[PDB]
Amino acid sequence: VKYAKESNENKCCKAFGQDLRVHFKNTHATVQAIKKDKKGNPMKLSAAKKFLEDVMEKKRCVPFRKFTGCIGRKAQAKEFKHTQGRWPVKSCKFVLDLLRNAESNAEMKNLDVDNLVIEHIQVNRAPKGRRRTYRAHGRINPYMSQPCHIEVILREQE
RNA sequence: AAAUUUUCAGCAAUGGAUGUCUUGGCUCGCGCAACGAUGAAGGACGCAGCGAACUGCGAAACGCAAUGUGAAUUGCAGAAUUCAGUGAAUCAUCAGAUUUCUGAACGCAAAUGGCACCUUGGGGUAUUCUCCUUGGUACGUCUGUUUCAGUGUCUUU
Repeated sequence: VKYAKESNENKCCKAFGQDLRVHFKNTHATVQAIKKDKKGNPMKLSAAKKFLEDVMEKKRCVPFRKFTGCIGRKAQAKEFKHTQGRWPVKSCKFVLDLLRNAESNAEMKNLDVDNLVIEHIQVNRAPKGRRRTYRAHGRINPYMSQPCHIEVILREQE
């Protein structure tokens, strides 16, 4: 529902997550790992499934580039030339569920599921959730959720 | 050189400004005189075929009678008759009725459907018994009525 991009289609497919109950800043990190390989090329879908299942096992890890403060330094992030990293599990679930739906949309358009490539994943922030936290002295403080919107667009390579 | 930070643009997000609306407000002017012991205003509790509220109404309960208009109401249901009609309507009008429990509130009361007595008509060893049932019994005050009280002023049998 209003994507950011739009292959003349035929050769491309898309999926949208309207308002998921996950952390925005953690989904932002997963999505930046999925988007490209170690070279500048766009990453294959079979690779990004095989990645996100391994991040749930805590064997591969997600590098946190943008939102750093204060994430503990792990050896698995040497993979990305970057000291900080982390295994955001619930974030990997919703992104796997979206790519699962994005491959399902490709199966109607009849193209190779084996040759698919991630053209464009993006996370937007979503409207906030309201809750109450009670402070000493009778003060009341907001506690708030940050759900996010996830676009995915795929296509064939060659 | 990536990454990060900052800047500029494009697309997306977040947010509800600007613009255009408006059965509402505000102000001025002009008419009218109509609450209540024949129970007012206000309160409480109910009532719709399927409603919580808001409007309406009171066990006749989003209404009944009458009159006018003359075919709907509507979210769904049903009713179809109500269709050249002594008649559809969340219609208009409104002169006839209903109008629970309250409240000035009135038998005593009251965080109580509490506690009395009189009374009508009927229901079950009885004039005194219990029961259902109809309507009563507050305060002040005027005119009249009836019954009284006072070695108040007088006659007197």
